[PDB]
Amino acid sequence: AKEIDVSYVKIEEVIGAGEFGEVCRGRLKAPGKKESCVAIKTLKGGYTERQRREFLSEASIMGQFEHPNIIRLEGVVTNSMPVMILTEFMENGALDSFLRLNDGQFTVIQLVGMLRGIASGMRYLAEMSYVHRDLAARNILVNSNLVCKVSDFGIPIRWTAPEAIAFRKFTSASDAWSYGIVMWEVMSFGERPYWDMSNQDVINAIEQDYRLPPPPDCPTSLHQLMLDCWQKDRNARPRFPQVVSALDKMIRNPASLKIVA
Ligand SMILES: CCN1CCC(Nc2ccc3c(c2)/C(=C(\c2ccccc2)c2nc4cc(OC)ccc4[nH]2)C(=O)N3)CC1
Repeated sequence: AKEIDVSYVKIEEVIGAGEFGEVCRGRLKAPGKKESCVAIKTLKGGYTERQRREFLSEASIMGQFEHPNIIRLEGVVTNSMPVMILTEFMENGALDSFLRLNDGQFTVIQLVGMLRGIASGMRYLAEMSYVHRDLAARNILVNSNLVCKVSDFGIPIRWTAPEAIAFRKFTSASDAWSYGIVMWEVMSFGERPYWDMSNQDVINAIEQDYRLPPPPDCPTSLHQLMLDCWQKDRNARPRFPQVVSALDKMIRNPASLKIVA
């Protein structure tokens, strides 16, 4: 629905590499509108015709959404080559590597505001009956004001709920499990979940009631919220409306974030 003329894009600088090509920063400018900043995903010569429709599957599903915590589709370039998806440019890049860079350097309140934006984007996706399946801190992007936005549209054992591993039943409740792992990643400044362990070590521990402990300095009520998301029984996990309001309660009552083991 958003076919964009190729003379309207100036590619400026490579900034990353997604699974099927380079990712660049750039400028978009169409007649009658302001110039804006965009990220540009490309797919260069040499690919199948179902590989092309899977690249562009990202843009079709992404053009469905409109929410301040979901990355925006500016448009596509298909009628020519190279093929392109244009999205919103995100100054502080991926969330896990942004926090490792900034380790120990943001307040609990700021970290909670990140998690509340991600939960809000999750709450909106669940309301539209879209199940993400790949929620992880590496698929959340951060802009100049620290606003967090879910990307990656279109299995990661340690982010995935038990019943989704065993039976391939992927729901919003299994996304809630993945969300609790994102809480842990955020509160541990981008440490890798289950550090040392292998995928089968992780699965064996979970089935045997092991759960990631609180990160150093982590409020007790954030950890409980993680443990609520990690219940074996998928129907006892909080849904995302409940998650966002638990976090809102923390932000209005910041004396509850001072208490720790
Ligand atoms: C498998 C992981 N997923 C994560 C999201 C990727 N898609 C995507 C959509 C829109 C984007 C970026 C990346 C984006 C990036 C970025 C590019 C590639 C990987 C991860 C992030 C970006 N990286 C940056 C690094 C920077 O230096 C620290 C500054 C701004 C950056 N923006 C950016 O600004 N806007 C597809 C791959």
